[PDB]
Amino acid sequence: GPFTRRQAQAVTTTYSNITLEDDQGSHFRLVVRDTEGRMVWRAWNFEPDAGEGLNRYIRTSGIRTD
Repeated sequence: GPFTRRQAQAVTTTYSNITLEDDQGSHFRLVVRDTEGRMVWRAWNFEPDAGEGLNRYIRTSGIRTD
């Protein structure tokens, strides 16, 4: 479902197309960008299943190795 500040870092360490913004402590959202860095999808942290939408972008491919 949702993630943590630590988890976020790990997913963004993996996918540099992700970005941690709107940081207010525990209130923040990850901005999924494309290869260029265009905003494709930004999802919060405290969302019951934030990972649901994020993983749909990821599709176990991501912009990592691609």
